[PDB]
Amino acid sequence: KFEVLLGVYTNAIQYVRFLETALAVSCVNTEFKDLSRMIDGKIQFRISV
Amino acid sequence: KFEVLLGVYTNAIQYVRFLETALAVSCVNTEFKDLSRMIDGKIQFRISV
Repeated sequence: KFEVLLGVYTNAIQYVRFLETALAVSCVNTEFKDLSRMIDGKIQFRISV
Repeated sequence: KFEVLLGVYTNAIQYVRFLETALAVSCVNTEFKDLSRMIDGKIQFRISV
């Protein structure tokens, strides 16, 4: 008996981008090429009550 | 190395007027009234059923 194979198939490793999904409504994005030189990001509010 | 200031924000105070809200439906206003010109003005109502 000759053992005939019928094809070597593979899983399609799909690209999944974070901006591609709709989870990126729950944040806004910003490309930062040197994030690791930041040690401490500080934001500030002022509430005139 | 740096600490980053990611901006700073404040609120805008709502300039609500008594005429801007609908409570002025309940009360008729005046052009003016400079007080202490009357202590008791004694506006008197002469109705007749």
